[PDB]
Amino acid sequence: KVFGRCELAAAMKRHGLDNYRGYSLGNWVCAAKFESNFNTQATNRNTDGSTDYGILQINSRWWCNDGRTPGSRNLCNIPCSALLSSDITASVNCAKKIVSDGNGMNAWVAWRNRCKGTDVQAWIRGCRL
Ligand SMILES: [Cl-]
Ligand SMILES: [Cl-]
Ligand SMILES: [Cl-]
Repeated sequence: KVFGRCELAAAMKRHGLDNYRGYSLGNWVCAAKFESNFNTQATNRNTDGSTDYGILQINSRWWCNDGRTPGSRNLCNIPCSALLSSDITASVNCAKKIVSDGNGMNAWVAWRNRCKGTDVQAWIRGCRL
């Protein structure tokens, strides 16, 4: 599913991501924009052989099981395929664990490089929320 911008903002809020660990909704929408362009089915293969999955490009080295990432963990206790669903519940619940891991949203390098320090409120501007 490719979400609309405000549609995704609403879904993220519904699932308790708004201001989670102090990160406003615009931060999460911005991260999703640059990680996946709002496409739940996004996948990308990393140089280390791990893969990133879903709207927030969650990585199989630590967070989910895909059966093809040697030496990896599955800290969210989910198959990576769950992160590709039209229902963002699994991605949100896993993102909550990731952002609580110590480095906040810096875990998403694209958030650090493209969202951090910017006017992230623009991502939810106009949205009925
Ligand atoms: Cl915001
Ligand atoms: Cl594996
Ligand atoms: Cl980047």
